[PDB]
Amino acid sequence: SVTANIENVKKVAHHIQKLTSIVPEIGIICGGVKDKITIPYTKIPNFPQTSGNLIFGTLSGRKVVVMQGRFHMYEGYSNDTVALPIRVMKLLGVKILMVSNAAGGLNRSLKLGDFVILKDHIYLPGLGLNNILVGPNQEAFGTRFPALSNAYDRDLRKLAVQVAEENGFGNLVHQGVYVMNGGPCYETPAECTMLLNMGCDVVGMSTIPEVVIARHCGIQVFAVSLVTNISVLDVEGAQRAELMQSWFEKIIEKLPKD
Amino acid sequence: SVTANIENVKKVAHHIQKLTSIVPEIGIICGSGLGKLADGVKDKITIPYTKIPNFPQTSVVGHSGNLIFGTLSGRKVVVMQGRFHMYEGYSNDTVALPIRVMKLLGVKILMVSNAAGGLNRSLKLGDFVILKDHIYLPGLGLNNILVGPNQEAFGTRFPALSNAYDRDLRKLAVQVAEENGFGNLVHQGVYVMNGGPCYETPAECTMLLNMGCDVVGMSTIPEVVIARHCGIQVFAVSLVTNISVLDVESDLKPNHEEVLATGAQRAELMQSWFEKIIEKLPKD
Amino acid sequence: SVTANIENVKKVAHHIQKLTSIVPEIGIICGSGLGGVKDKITIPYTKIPNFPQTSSGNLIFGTLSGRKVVVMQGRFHMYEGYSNDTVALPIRVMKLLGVKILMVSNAAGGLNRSLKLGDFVILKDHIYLPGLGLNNILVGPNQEAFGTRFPALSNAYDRDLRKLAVQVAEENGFGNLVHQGVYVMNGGPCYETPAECTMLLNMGCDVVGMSTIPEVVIARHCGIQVFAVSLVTNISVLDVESDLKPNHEEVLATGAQRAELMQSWFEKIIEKLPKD
Ligand SMILES: Nc1nc2c(ncn2[C@@H]2O[C@H](CO)[C@@H](O)[C@H]2O)c(=O)[nH]1
Ligand SMILES: Nc1nc2c(ncn2[C@@H]2O[C@H](CO)[C@@H](O)[C@H]2O)c(=O)[nH]1
Repeated sequence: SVTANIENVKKVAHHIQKLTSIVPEIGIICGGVKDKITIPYTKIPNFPQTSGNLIFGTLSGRKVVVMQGRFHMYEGYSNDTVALPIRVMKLLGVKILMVSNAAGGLNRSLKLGDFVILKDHIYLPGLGLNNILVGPNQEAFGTRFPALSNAYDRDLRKLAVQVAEENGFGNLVHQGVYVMNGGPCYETPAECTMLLNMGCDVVGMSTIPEVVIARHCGIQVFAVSLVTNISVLDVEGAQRAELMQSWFEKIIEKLPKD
Repeated sequence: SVTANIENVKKVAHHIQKLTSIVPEIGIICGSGLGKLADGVKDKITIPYTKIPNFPQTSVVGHSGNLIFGTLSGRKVVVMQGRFHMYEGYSNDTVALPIRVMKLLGVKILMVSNAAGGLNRSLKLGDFVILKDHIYLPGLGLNNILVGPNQEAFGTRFPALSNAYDRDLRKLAVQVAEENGFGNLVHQGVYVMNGGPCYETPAECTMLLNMGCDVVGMSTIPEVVIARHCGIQVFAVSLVTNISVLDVESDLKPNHEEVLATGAQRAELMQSWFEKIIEKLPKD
Repeated sequence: SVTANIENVKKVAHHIQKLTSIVPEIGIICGSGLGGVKDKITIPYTKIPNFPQTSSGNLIFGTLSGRKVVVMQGRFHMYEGYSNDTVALPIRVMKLLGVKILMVSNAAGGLNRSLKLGDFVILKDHIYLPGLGLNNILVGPNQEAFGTRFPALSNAYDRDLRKLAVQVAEENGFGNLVHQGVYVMNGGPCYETPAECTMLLNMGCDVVGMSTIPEVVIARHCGIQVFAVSLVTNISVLDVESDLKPNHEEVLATGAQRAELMQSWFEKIIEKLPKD
């Protein structure tokens, strides 16, 4: 709807900056914060509309902005719509984006409730000409052809694992390749088999577009899938929510800080 | 086009119900090989798409597709004569609307045929590949027919495609084929949709075959998705209208004429098969 | 964007034919490694009504290796947001202008592990990921004046042109740089992730790029013979642990470094094309 260029994103971010003094260093999109300011999307002009909230505050002694209310491609949201919040985070000061999502577990060693830290992704829609970055490149935010090298910051993944390991739930944590199915259908057994064989570990309908935008504008990304279902290969969340929440809090606690 | 939402679909459904007393229990999407089936419907009421306000318009070189009501083996059917292929540029709503209309009309089972290239090397020209599953390549991209606000009136936001190709219908179809002595023509496999309208390159065919795809076509899955989304049971058969070329060195090439020819040649048998499956469908 | 139908294409072709009497038999789409034509007129896209606009881009007519050529300087990439019609029109204009053979280069990532930087990979086939996923440039009403509703893509990359290309490279001392392979299109504009590259490699892809296939599909649709070469402007990184990453500036540098060789090759290829 509203082109996610520097002028429009600057407008939304400037507005939000009147609504709050909190300069978030960490962006959090969830698939508890202290001294919080809850800004409903409805309150934000030219900001995408789900009802969703942008929660600012402090988490493990860090300034965070939480996105409550997500914009999925399968809902029909445009590239710009989905990009805009992430680029706003950029202008607001977000240096690190932490994302959780629900995913089907393709990898046969995954179990319900497992955490699969994304170490890489296969952006099926992206490969198929539905990349969120298709269209004029917004040069203010990033380069025309972003590399997705170390897209899922290895250091953040290392830290997340350590945090999980140190807190006794290291057994739950895997790292894997997330493949995006544009959705909104769940994957057929044939699709899951194909996806597994493509070297995919978990499959979901979200996240990648945000990650691409985040990486495009230089926001480090941390992303974890919660395996909320085990993919069926042949045709013949609430639980782990507070664990994952605790995990995100603890990781943030140990995030480096300027 | 017009949104395949409940209001518009009701309008269309109601328009249709003014034009026929036939409450279809079975919807049939005339793909390759079914042209003759359409013609065999007893006591037809033929409703050109052009006579249905807000119904999607499609033509065969100028001639409007038709909705065909009547019976087939003693069962009330609506035959879609004229499908809306995504490669023609039809919208998700256009493709979805007729299936959702079928839902409101009383369709419980959707039978669809299509023409497909045989990726699976054991397939022969003229084989019937009952779809037991599919790989919705456009769907995996961001071109799933359900992309956009979900029409809650018709189904859930995230439909599972578990048993999309009803195993019981598949079993029945196989049994009917077996009983009638053409079981040997009958296979089951995975259909992968290539948005098209280009036939697959050999590299694409090799890739698709390695993905576990048995047949490849440009249709059907979106209809199936819409069908499943609204709880219509689906039976789908691919007619192997060509053997996919996996080798770039080959001089053989897919051409629609031969596809039509295989459809024409197998149409009688497929009609018979469908008619006989229909007669054995459970209940009434 | 104007529909790439016969009427609109004709109009464009005609306005162009006002600006030049060079009837091109060879269309060249410059990608990496291209960018010599003699007796040339440079027609900026800006001077051509309804012709797509890109940065201006030029339609260059003239003589190359004795043959009438039209060189498309300024390409239309799907990742830029260009429509099918926009990408198709110029190829269809070429067709009307008289083009028989389309020679196209591009920059691509080297997936095939035997590939080296600056290698040439003649496309012998492709995987049109956007095309499989309903983003085929031909989606929409078929333009019957140009081609059939369901084009086959067999011999899409003319085996004879490929043979000639390889022979020309061989005898001109650089056959060692020349491979043939499968090109996969990534809609882009992101470079592939390591997981994507690994998947693409495993799909049987040798090189990956964000271009070419749409034009090739349109060229084949209207019966233009196609020769296409990927310059391996970067070795795809399959390892997520690796520090190595693609870099457009390096991609550009590699292309330019090979441009002269690519030019020579294309020229010597055009040199050996059958003259009727
Ligand atoms: N993709 C693909 N579609 C086919 C093939 N054979 C028949 N078809 C179908 O039949 C028409 C083209 O012949 C299209 O509508 C396709 O859905 C094939 O080999 N590959
Ligand atoms: N998809 C893809 N395109 C590349 C690669 N290297 C060079 N290119 C091409 O060069 C430009 C970006 O470098 C795009 O237009 C691509 O088509 C690569 O590794 N992957």
